[PDB]
Amino acid sequence: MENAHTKTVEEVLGHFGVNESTGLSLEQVKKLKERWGSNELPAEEGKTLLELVIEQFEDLLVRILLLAACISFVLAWFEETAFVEPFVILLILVANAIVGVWQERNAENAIEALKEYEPEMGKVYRQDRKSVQRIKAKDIVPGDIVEIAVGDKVPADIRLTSIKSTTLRVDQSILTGESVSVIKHTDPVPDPRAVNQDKKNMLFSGTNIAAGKAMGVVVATGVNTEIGKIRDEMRTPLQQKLDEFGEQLSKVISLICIAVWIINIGHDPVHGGSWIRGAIYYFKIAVALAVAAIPEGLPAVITTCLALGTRRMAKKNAIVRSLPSVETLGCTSVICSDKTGTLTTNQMSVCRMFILDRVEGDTCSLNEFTITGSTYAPIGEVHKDDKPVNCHQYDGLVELATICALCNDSALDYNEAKGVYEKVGEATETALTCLVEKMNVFDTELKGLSKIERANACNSVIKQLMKKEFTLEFSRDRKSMSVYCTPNKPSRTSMSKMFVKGAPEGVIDRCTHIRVGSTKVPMTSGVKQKIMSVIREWGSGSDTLRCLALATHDNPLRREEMHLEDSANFIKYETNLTFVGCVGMLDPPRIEVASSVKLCRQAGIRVIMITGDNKGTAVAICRRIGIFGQDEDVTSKAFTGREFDELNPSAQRDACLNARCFARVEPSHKSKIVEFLQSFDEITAMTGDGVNDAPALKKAEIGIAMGSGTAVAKTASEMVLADDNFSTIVAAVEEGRAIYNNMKQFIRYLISSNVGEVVCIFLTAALGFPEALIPVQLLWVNLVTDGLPATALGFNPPDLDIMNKPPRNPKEPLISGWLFFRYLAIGCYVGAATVGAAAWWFIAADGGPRVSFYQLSHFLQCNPDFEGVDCAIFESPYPMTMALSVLVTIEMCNALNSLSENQSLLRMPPWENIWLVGSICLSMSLHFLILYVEPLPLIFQITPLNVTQWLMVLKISLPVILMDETLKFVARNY
Ligand SMILES: Nc1ncnc2c1ncn2[C@@H]1O[C@H](COP(=O)(O)OP(=O)(O)CP(=O)(O)O)[C@@H](O)[C@H]1O
Ligand SMILES: [Ca+2]
Ligand SMILES: [Ca+2]
Ligand SMILES: [Mg+2]
Repeated sequence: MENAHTKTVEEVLGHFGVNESTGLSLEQVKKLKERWGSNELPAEEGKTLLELVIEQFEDLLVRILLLAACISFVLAWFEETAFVEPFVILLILVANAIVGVWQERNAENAIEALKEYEPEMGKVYRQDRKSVQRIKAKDIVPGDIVEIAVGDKVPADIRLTSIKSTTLRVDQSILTGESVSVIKHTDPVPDPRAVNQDKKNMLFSGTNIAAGKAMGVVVATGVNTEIGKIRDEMRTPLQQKLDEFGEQLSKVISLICIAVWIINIGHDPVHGGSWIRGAIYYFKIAVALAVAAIPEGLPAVITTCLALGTRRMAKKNAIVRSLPSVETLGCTSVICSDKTGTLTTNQMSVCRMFILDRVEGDTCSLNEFTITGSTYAPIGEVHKDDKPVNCHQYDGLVELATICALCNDSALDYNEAKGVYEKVGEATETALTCLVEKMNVFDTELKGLSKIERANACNSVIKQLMKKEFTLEFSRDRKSMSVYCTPNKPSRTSMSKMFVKGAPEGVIDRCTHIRVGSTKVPMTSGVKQKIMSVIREWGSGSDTLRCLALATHDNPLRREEMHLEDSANFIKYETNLTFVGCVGMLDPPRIEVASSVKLCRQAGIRVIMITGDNKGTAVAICRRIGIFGQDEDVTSKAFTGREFDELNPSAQRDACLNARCFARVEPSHKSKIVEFLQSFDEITAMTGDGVNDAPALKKAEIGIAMGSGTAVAKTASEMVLADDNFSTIVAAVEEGRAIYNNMKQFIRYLISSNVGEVVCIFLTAALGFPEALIPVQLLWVNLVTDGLPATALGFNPPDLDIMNKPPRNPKEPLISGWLFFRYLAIGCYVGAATVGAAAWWFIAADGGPRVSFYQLSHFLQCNPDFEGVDCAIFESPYPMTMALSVLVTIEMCNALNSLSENQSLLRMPPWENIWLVGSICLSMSLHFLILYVEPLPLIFQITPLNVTQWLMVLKISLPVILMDETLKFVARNY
């Protein structure tokens, strides 16, 4: 069937043979799942193996190294060994690129294993249950009645059949781009070619509900769904700080490497007088040194790390849906957080309640009761004085129960697979449903009721006696909700009424009378305080009760007189109200929450609670959690909304740096509160479960949503805790601080090692020593030192003291002033200590000719004063092996100083990072290989080192870690 939106409601239901009330039969489903199918999309596009490889080679620093292997391939085509130059530049570009793809792949496998763990549900009306029940989204088929309410994600494609709120509002941005939400209706839109945005009696799979509650008929599932047809269609702040460093570093290399080509312009004797052949060889060196000095693996490591971070986060059950959100989480200096569903288990049960007992003047006693039942199950009982009572004996309790049943958008739903009761709709409203089951104010025989019909059994006895004509949906500005009811019994002594529940402070202002069991009397000021005081110690008490009031309108307007189009008129219609009673709820803090406030205070992160609840309740939970001490003075650290607006901006910006608790706060104020916290240069993260945290979740630099929370809240946030495990946030912060720490050690290794590679070329030129390396050797120390050894730094373990330092400010220079000195001082030695390897053979070593120092400086001059020395000895391949080995081993040793920033090699030993070992062995193996295997030393121009040379190679290398160890000591001891 096509063009559902042009046909009327009666037409679309008769097409499937369903009625709106009872829904779809068990036979009807299996037939339609045959003709249509499971309501899902198949497999995924994912990534082909080649796309991952190609985006790796798209990068400035990797292109230039490809060219230097084309140059080295063009020149090697005229050599009449030079063919190894391009092959060995290709080698380091392929090692560093292989690790990046493996991490990307087996992390991609991790996010999809987590996202598709918990099965999406959908509320339907089928004939096996007289009540609403939630099934898997996939077993929904074109035909069955679907119910949706605020925060819900639309599970299929639905023709609206009746809105239960006065208006219904939808966020269709995923499918239409519409940033703002939209309204809907049930009448038919006749334009049959109408685009999706003008299909206004329709919902679409994938979109969310911004406000209201409705139900409709499913018209298309699976791939025939409006969003499923389009299935085939289709820079972090550190990376930008790193790319600025990537270009500006190559600038000084180009200079240093053009310099290295001008200094040796005089040398040409060994080339055959051809300055055309003389200057070709050094363009090969300026390229070889440029290749060697360039951090080729810098790009491949950044994305390897963010890939590894998403892997570790999915293992902790956190869906990361925005790649820069883990890095940003490191610099977080304040963590705003919702209360009810986020800091709190969101598992409610009414456990206290009261109606009025008698009112005489300013005096008044009240009947308090206690209800048992921690969970949502409708099993439990009602005590007065710790003994059970029949609630039908107290008239005011009968009314209290009427208001909870009829002013309720929610119901209980028995999950026969799990054997529990779950909430259809919102927690608060469910706790009232579960309460009218425990009260049973009409003495109705629940003897033989299935566990399914036990959930909403007594709710229906009330609903049978009252036709609910309309309902003035709950709005977070008037903090209440109303319902228009008319008794099914004829009208003579019974009339219509409104039934009101909401925040007690605001409801009781609009209460001008009080119901005393079966009678009504005017509201006095002595009774208002009996109530507000009971509310106070309910919320400051041990269970930190969350509580609301309940009132009845005894003379409401008529259905016609009421103007229901502007929501600002709802509060006007709930005004001459009669107080009935209050209920007190239950809501434990999540178990791991308290220990997280302690770990964040310790890491320099302020946590602030933003909530809409009572201030008493709010502060009382900050005392349980530990935001406040059990005896702290919260007089300037905790404000309601109105108390923060009635403030001078001098002492209102004073509050935004000290206060740790903002209560009675609307979705705008949370957004404004984050705004203030940002204007003080603080990276804020916001944690929310519900529809009122959505404006605040976008505003924060990181928004974190709860897994069991609404879809409208997950849609607004960069990370999702599938767990509900609040400790993951702190772990996510530790991971983000761990990634930034690891870029610096990578920098500290490549910068310190490779300045030495340059310092030693600008040294042998200064002393007129014979040149120390040939292109094919610099391209070997390049491959062997700057490749897998450097990339392995991305797996360093966290600093032993990583979560006790405060957050670092992103408005810094990447590299400190001291750090720059530390790079040079080590690499200054590295260049020096490898030139002395060539000098050691030439003078002090027993195996080399003890040539005079004068003679080595002017070795070109050889022969009156340089007499006694053979001439060809100066180009022996002995000093070139002796330096190239010291380089690779010095660089290997200096690769171990990059395990931690200042933790010495004893507190953090080299076996905490196993992979950095495997690379140093592989490169030392590769070096040992071209140094000892049969035909290889000829290509690289090296002599196999004997046994005692290495004891002088080591004797020169190990001092490079003794140097940095003393640099590390001065770092932490200041
Ligand atoms: N269906 C409902 N009907 C009447 N009142 C409701 C209601 N749901 C919530 N309220 C009341 O409105 C007040 C403010 O609503 P809001 O949702 O913003 O805060 P909250 O405490 O309910 C959740 P949070 O801690 O995430 O802010 C609540 O304190 C509650 O007393
Ligand atoms: Ca390099
Ligand atoms: Ca190097
Ligand atoms: Mg909430």
